Amino acid sequence: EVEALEKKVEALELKVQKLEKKVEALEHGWDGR
Amino acid sequence: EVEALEKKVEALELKVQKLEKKVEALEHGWDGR
Amino acid sequence: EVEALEKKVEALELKVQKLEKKVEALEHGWDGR
Repeated sequence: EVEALEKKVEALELKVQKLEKKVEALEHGWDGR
Repeated sequence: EVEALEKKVEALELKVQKLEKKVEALEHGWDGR
Repeated sequence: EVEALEKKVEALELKVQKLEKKVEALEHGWDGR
């Protein structure tokens, strides 16, 4: 279970960091977005 | 603790998937967004 | 490991809640966004 949680948490961390980047681009109008 | 973590992780997974959908719609201008 | 997971999960929860707020603002055009 723990090793399974660890793997899912790290997938979520990647996903969330990609979302933060995309959301900041939308919020700031980076590159016409 | 582990069962508690498992439950919170799965809530985060739902949330993140809904955020990805919304962000992709904003990024692609789906349906006028 | 468990205490480590707990800490990362709670960071993700903060992050996701901030993302939901920002995304809702973009989706609703709150405050010109």
